[PDB]
Amino acid sequence: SKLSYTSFVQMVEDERSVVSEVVIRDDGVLRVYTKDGRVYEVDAPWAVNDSQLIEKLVSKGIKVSGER
Amino acid sequence: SKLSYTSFVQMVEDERSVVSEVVIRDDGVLRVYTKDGRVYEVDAPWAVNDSQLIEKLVSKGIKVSGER
Amino acid sequence: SKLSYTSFVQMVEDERSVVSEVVIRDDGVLRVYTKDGRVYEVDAPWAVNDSQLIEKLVSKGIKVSGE
Amino acid sequence: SKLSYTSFVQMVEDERSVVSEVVIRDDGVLRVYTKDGRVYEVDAPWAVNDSQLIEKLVSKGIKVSGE
Amino acid sequence: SKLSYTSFVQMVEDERSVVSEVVIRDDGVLRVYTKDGRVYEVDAPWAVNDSQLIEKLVSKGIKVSGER
Amino acid sequence: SKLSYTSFVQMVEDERSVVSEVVIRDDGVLRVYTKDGRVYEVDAPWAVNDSQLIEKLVSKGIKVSGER
Repeated sequence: SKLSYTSFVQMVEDERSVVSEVVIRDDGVLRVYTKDGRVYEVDAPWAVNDSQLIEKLVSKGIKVSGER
Repeated sequence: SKLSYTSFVQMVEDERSVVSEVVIRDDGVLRVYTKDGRVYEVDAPWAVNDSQLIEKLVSKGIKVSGER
Repeated sequence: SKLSYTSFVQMVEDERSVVSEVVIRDDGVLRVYTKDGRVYEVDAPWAVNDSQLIEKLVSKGIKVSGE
Repeated sequence: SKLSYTSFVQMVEDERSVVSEVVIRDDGVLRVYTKDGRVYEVDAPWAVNDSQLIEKLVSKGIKVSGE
Repeated sequence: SKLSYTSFVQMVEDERSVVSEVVIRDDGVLRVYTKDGRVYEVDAPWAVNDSQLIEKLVSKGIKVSGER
Repeated sequence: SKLSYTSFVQMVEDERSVVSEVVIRDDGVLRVYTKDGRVYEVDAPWAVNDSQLIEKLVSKGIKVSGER
């Protein structure tokens, strides 16, 4: 399902965050997996080198995986 | 309607911001929507790299998405 | 053989880290050697030229090199 | 046998956690069982009645109980 | 060496933080070890149940150990 | 000099705070020092539990220490 960048950040920040995995594709799309078994596509080429976002995901224990 | 990046940035940082949505297109054009039903086009191929900008948008709850 | 960036960072941070050595390839695939003799590949282009990661590895006693 | 609170939390967070079960004693010593058959004691009185820790353990599939 | 609570927090927050270990004693004293091989005593009974401080130390990779 | 906890709290939260140091004694007395060379005693056995207070002090760079 298409998911906006804002809504993606909203999901990450949720105190009961449902985000299990973020796959950072080399084409600038993030595939975002939830603990309830959904997957979303976020078109966000700016995110792929955003170290602040990445270490935030990691610190939350969200699985971060590159893809090519 | 045409809008300079310079003006866009101030529209964003304005506490009374009229901005409701920003689409960052891969051709370097930003489509900027306002609360009052206007849409603007901003030519700014550098905007994908303006981390301060995009985090700022999301922090204010503005809908940000990428397009291609 | 594939290892997530998250699990990589956890392994680096571990109080008893099993990480021996990391090679940061220009293509953004890290090769990660562990003390148990295993080797992993971490797809993480954001890690290339990440000074903070490099300093972290060095500070943990992990051997780090590039190409 | 002694395990730091930091290493305990790392083990709980690990993408491939080896933690099977935690017993939160009233005296603030946690007993931590790992899948490799080891048992650790974590001196952490702050963990008693820590709802956030309890929810975290449960969410990671780790068995948690008190006395 | 005696170390104030403020100075302790100062050491934790240092971007090149020299703190390696904090032992939280049941008597309300923190023993604080540095990477350069010093040890400090911080009289701070309020710290021992401060979950915000504790998870902050843990998130930094500082070794946190209870003592009795 | 005698000082109520009520007044102490406002002295702390004051943006023009005169407070330079606070000693939290285990007998429940706070010794409060000001920039102009005054010292006050505050009877407040609950102060060791006022997390908002102590973090506030440290965030403003006030020297906080425990005594016994």
